[PDB]
Amino acid sequence: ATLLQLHFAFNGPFGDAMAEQLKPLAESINQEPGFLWKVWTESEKNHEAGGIYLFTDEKSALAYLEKHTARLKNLGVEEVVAKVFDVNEPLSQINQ
Amino acid sequence: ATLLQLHFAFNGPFGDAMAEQLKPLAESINQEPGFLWKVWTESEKNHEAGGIYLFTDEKSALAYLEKHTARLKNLGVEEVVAKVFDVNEPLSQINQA
Repeated sequence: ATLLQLHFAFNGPFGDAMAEQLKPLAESINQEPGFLWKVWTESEKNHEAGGIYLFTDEKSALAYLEKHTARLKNLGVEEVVAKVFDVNEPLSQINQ
Repeated sequence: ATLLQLHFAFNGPFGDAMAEQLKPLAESINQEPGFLWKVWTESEKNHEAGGIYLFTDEKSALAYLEKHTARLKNLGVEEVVAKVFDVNEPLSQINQA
């Protein structure tokens, strides 16, 4: 299983205002191939936002990453800091 | 809830070898204050490793981050790339399913 972790500068709405504006966005992710779960990341004080995605395979993740970067440009996000890793299942199992 | 997102350079064991080797370390983490869960991340190809932790709050997260960054020096991890974020609970649930 691959874990996609990315964040970017963001001035946009935070907290509940963000949950409202980006609700359609969130729902569209559940329709992405190989998508397992995402934890939405945000930081008002540092003007950043992002997310931790978990895909079944690296190919599903890279595909999403490429697409979502293009998409993020419409929110005016010019640079996307991302990292794609493999998940060590045995250890992750121990930690919940 | 706070989310600690971190990773660093790494040559150490990977795959099952890492699972075997670091197993002690994993269960000692379930004992950390404010700790909820962790996803161990690794990339042998790029020689990197790290983890995604979810604590009950900033204080818990930062205290662990200070503790961990120090002991990581023993495995020869000079510097660590970290980020502390707040989680948007509503949206996360739409995608936690």
